Amino acid sequence: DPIRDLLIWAIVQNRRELAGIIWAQSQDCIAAALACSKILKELSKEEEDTDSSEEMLALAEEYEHRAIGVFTECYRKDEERAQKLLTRV
Amino acid sequence: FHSKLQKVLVEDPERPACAPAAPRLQMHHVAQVLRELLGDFTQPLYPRPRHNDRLRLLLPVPHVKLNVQGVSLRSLYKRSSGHVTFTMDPIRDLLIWAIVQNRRELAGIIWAQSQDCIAAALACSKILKELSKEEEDTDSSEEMLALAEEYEHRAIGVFTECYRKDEERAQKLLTRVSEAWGKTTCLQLALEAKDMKFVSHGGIQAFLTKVWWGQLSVDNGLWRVTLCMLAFPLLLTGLISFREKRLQDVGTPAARARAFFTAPVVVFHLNILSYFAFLCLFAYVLMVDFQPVPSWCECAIYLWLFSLVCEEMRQLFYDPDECGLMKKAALYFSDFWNKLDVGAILLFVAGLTCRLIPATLYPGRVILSLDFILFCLRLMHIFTISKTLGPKIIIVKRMMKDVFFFLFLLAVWVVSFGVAKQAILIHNERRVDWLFRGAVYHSYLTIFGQIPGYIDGFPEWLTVLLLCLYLLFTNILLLNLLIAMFNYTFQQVQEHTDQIWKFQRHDLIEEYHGRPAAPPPFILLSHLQLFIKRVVLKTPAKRHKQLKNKLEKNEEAALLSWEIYLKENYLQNRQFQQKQRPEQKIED
Amino acid sequence: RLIPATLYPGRVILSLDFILFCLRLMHIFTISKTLGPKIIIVKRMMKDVFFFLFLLAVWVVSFGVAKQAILIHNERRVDWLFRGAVYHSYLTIFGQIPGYIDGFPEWLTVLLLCLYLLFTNILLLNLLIAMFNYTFQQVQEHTDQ
Ligand SMILES: [Ca+2]
Repeated sequence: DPIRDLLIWAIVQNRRELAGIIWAQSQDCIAAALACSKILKELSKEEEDTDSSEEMLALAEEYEHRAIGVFTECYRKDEERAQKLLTRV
Repeated sequence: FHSKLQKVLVEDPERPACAPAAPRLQMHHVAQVLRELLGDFTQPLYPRPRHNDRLRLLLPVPHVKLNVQGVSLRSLYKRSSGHVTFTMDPIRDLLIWAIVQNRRELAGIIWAQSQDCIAAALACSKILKELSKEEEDTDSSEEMLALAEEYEHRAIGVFTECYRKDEERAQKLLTRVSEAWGKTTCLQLALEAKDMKFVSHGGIQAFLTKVWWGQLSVDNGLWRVTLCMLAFPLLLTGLISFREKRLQDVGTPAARARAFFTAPVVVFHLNILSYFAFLCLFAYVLMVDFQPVPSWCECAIYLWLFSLVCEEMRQLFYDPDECGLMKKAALYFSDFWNKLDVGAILLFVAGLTCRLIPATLYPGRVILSLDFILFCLRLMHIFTISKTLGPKIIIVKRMMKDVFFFLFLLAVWVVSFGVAKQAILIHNERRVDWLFRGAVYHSYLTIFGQIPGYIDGFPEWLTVLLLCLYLLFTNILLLNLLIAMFNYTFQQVQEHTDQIWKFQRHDLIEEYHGRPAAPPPFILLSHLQLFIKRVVLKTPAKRHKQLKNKLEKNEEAALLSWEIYLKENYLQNRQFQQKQRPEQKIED
Repeated sequence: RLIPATLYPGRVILSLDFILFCLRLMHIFTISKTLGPKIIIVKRMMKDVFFFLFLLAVWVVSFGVAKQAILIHNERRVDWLFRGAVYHSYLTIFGQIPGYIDGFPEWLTVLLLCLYLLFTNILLLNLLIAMFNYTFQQVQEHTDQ
């Protein structure tokens, strides 16, 4: 599938628009955002050390905001399948 | 600034030139008004003597026929000394003129076309912070401090854009001498500007990390360098390898030893070793060798004590300049640590003299024992190395410097303990008071709480209940002061104690780096090389150990054009951000 | 203990291992609703002051040596057998100086021993509140995370 790997390609490249633009049509709604957040936080903790680390940490925790938003709207509806969602393989 | 100019013009005028006080505006007056705002910098563009003679150019002087006074090139005089078209460069001095005058626009307007991109901003920041700390005291000090730290923001911005491109020349940038700014390697001037954010901009971390390790690359751990240095042939085994071994530069074990010993980190752990070893040796020689005659252990402890005296000796001559020996050395030694440095030697000398005096044969040992506590202070004074304990050690340094007067408050207040408890019995001012108990001085307390009741076999308990309650009150009035003074600088320190850490690290290393690589066991070679060489010269002229480099003309121009180009890149980006904040939107 | 040289010291050595298990005692007790988050807080603070631990321990080494500077050391002597200086068990100087054999200057340096203890409260107890007071905001609601 293209989108799952294109998010991986775009996230390590550190932009605003492209990541969300690609995600807007992601088949895997929840796990891709979590994977992008993890990769991006690791890149934060590796090495930039000035002028970018805090901004792209804010972008990471924005991906956590957005994962919380999608989990909110999937807990709006269909609670049963909502809890079985949390074992996505 | 204008008041300072009037003062400097009235400090060194002459009588006949102009009546009230106005002989001329020369390099002298600007030179002093700068030297009161700087340290060891250079005097610009015309020293006094014959090669660049500006001595008597305030009265008529003899003409060419003597060829010794004036210009000695033109035989005509036109009531003027001439006109040099370009002094050195206009912008560097026009920033200096504008900054002391306290405006927003003009300083940046002039800087936008500065040839010297980085050093001029640092110099302006330093001068402006000194003017802040001198005297305005209301309505301006904080605003122009904000302007100063804005110049630090802007220096960080230009350093950002020069670390965007050409990393190699970017790190070699940080030794900018310019041959016109009082070189300062572009860092001594920077560190004199006190660098709130400047000393933590990434590239400077790489810089101070690669200069902290001389001939010592990556893949070395804090726990693993101790094994490398302690186990001496072990470095040649399959342990951590260096670029010398990687490039096969280790052709001789002697070469390996020379490369290792000259590493800066080696001398630090060496003085960590030798100082505690000398403390243990002092204990050993006090403990057994209580012989006034010079014995083996007596001379052994004399050796390293004399070596430490020689090191503090050398630091004391290096402290002042070539002319003022007493003044600035005493100014630096007015600090409590340096005063204790003097005291550690003076008390030892006094104790030795007292011990040689038959009156105090026995008290001499007790007096000499007290000097060890001073060395205990150096123990945690020098231990600014640990990654997590080190910043806390800077914190304890500053807090004890702050509560240096709470120390005396506590000590003087306690004087009302022994006197208050001893008010029951009659004093002995001209009596047999001394010999076994009297009241104060040093050793035989048996009232530690162990009152000697062994001879024994509504009212009376509560004032001695209130002795311990008054101790609880001591916890009230005094332990409160500790947390109180700590809780004034309690915010965002965990992340911004790194700035203070790096700053005292560099301040310490700037003068502690000029220490020989020869270990104390092998200090006799350096002694025979330099200490007997001293006497033939009035002033020691050894090569000064610094990280500065001499710049050639072609590399100077090739760099300077590059900083100018990246400065243009920074300026256009700057405009892009000045579009962004909503203030421009609202006035638009 | 099986070695005949340390038949008796083996029991003393084995007794020390119990303190390590004492650590697991409060390491595993992360269950209580209100004490549990505070136990995570104590876990992180002790992990942080793991080096203050060694600072405090090494600094104290200047207590017994400083008090014992009056008398001559015994490095190759009969030093051990009943008192010598350091290791484990027979302290009778808990403040109970054995004066039972007994029957302007001299009080204040041993006044300053307790004053120096107050100074220990100065240099060191400050570190506790100091390191705690760096993560002191909005924890009560965000220590749940
Ligand atoms: Ca001092």
